[PDB]
Amino acid sequence: INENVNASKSRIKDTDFAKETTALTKSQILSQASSSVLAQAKQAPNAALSLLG
Amino acid sequence: INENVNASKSRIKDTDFAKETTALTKSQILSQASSSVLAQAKQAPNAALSLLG
Repeated sequence: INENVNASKSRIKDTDFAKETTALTKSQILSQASSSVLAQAKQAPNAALSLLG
Repeated sequence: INENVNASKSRIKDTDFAKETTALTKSQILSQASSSVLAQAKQAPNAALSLLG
């Protein structure tokens, strides 16, 4: 019983390193994506300075 | 909500630099035009001095 119960807690609490590592990378990528696009946007207002006489 | 709200406040309170910069130019052009006409007008009465005085 101890074995099957230990097995059960694992299927509920234990982390699937494979799936989690995949997510950790996925998040890091989307983070880099946001960082770059944010920098692209932070420079957008500069456009005014140009059309500004 | 905050975003859409900031977006809305912009569509009403912020300045569309493009349109405004165009307007400032037109205003300046009209001003330089008016000044030119005005100077020609300031000398209009001089015509009398041609007919003696």
